[PDB]
Amino acid sequence: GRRALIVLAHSERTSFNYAMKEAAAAALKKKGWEVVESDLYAMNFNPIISRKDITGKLKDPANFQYPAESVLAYKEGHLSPDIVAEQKKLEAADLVIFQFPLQWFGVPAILKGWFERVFIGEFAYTYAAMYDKGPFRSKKAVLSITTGGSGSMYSLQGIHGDMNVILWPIQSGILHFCGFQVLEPQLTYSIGHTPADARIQILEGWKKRLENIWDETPLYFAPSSLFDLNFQAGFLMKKEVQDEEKNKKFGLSVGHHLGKSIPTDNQIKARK
Amino acid sequence: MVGRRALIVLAHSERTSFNYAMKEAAAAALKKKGWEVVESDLYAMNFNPIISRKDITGKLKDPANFQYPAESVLAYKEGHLSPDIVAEQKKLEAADLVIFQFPLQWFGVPAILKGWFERVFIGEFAYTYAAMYDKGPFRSKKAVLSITTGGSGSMYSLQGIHGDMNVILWPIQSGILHFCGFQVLEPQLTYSIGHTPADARIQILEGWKKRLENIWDETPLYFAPSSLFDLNFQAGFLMKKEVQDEEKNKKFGLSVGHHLGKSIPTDNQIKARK
Ligand SMILES: Cc1cc2nc3c(=O)[nH]c(=O)nc-3n(C[C@H](O)[C@H](O)[C@H](O)COP(=O)(O)OP(=O)(O)OC[C@H]3O[C@@H](n4cnc5c(N)ncnc54)[C@H](O)[C@@H]3O)c2cc1C
Ligand SMILES: Cc1cc2nc3c(=O)[nH]c(=O)nc-3n(C[C@H](O)[C@H](O)[C@H](O)COP(=O)(O)OP(=O)(O)OC[C@H]3O[C@@H](n4cnc5c(N)ncnc54)[C@H](O)[C@@H]3O)c2cc1C
Repeated sequence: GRRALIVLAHSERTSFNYAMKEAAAAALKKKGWEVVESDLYAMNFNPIISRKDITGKLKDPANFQYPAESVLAYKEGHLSPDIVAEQKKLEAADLVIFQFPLQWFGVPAILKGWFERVFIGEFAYTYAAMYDKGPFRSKKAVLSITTGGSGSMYSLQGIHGDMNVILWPIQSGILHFCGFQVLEPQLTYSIGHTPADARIQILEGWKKRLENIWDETPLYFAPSSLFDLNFQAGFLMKKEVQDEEKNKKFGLSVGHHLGKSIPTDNQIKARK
Repeated sequence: MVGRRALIVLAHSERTSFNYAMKEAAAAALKKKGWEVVESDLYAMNFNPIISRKDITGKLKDPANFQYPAESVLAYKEGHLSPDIVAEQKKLEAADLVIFQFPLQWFGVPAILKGWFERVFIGEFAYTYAAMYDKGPFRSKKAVLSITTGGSGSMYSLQGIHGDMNVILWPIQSGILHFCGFQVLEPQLTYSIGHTPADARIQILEGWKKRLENIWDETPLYFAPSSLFDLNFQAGFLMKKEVQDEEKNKKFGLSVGHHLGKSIPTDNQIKARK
């Protein structure tokens, strides 16, 4: 009796992105999951943060500050109802799947805005509850991404550079920041040169994976306990941990590379 | 630098914001040195950040299987792009220097600016598969990010909780700007602006204005040149074997994205080297 939310960011029902979403819904239902959807284009979701996101009375309409105002509105219950409806789907969900095409080395604008409007302070993060101590630490998230370019272009030696660096801002900075356990991304390269028969196998592989998704070991991020979590220490790594890491050849993660070598496929493969 | 044109793109809804103050400072300083300055204030324009069919005003090649990249390109060549897009494209064509002023939001650009990239940077106009990176169409132009953050600089140091800022900037500076040919200059990073006392804020504006007086003479950031790579589908756009052999013995990689499994050159995306 577990709940999945699927967030889709593609305008076209004829797209492979849409096929992947449908495959995911079908596979999860068959294993007895409840499945909810946020198909952002079909919903005409508004991706722009603004004053209109607060329906009540602004604390300071002369010097409007979205982070402070949005948080008050969350606590006092005057957030725009489109936001609240999305927040409730998240609260209920155990597993969150994000299905989208890579666009300009990141998430589509409409999905970026969903994060901006929905992941409000106090709901999705606090100063005290970041990263592995975040509110969504009981939940799991996975990115399912399609690219036009081939895998070689995003290898260590490819023209675009390491895919692991491209995913880091999203998987660390958005998902893990709010507490999500992040699973290995589903990467579908060069979808535009892939014939129908192959596409069907890929969907079959996706469906097969989703049968056991909940058992998978997540990606590694540096635990928050390695850091001094307060304003005076500057949220720096503890001195003792610095001393223990001095002599190692590899860094901890893509973002915590510490000037050394980045552990291989830190953002693509779990250590297991 | 007289005779030269700057475009300033702003992504902030509030005229009372420090972001807006930074834009105004930039406009003032550039005009005083005789630049022509054009603005795209995306919130003031109510810019539509969502790609759709309505971006093509003519006839779709294939309405049954709609694919934005193919359709947008045809529309660019045949001249039936939505005119809001074209007006932005014309500002870009004319501009020598592009400044992007925005607050960091979820470790990147605001959605409204992300959409501007998606709607404006159309194939053939801003990139081709033959003209990528340093061979791209905008290779005569310079771009600079000016970013404000809520969190402090320590949080984005090598040992900070959020991790190296260099990694955060890479997808934007390499993947969007340099991909289209821009020479990318050192970013202007303004940390913890909300907890900065007034007198410091004033110095920051003054420093920004002083920098802009000689911005055109600055050395750009280092990205691996395209000439290190076999640019064709059979080679897989991999680095040439000979270049791999020359790099085998070095301790540092080439860039954040081209770290090659080794150490990342210090402040690759924050500081230029000469
Ligand atoms: C603004 C923008 C920026 C971009 N930036 C990048 C970038 O930075 N990097 C990059 O690599 N790419 C980039 N791209 C390319 C983009 O990532 C691809 O267009 C995307 O991955 C394509 O997937 P799709 O779902 O749109 O498939 P489509 O091309 O829309 O569909 C593929 C085919 O699969 C078929 N299909 C659908 N369902 C099934 C099924 N069940 N069985 C069999 N066949 C089926 C469809 O009918 C169609 O023929 C960008 C594109 C845009 C528009
Ligand atoms: C959705 C969202 C996501 C975010 N994600 C992140 C994140 O990932 N990382 C992060 O670090 N931060 C993040 N933030 C915080 C964000 O980066 C800051 O709120 C923003 O950078 C502050 O800039 P501002 O221009 O809005 O500040 P404001 O609060 O508008 O301005 C700061 C101060 O400058 C004063 N000021 C205005 N004009 C002048 C002037 N002319 N001279 C002097 N002082 C002046 C203002 O009155 C105020 O005191 C996020 C915020 C949002 C809304």
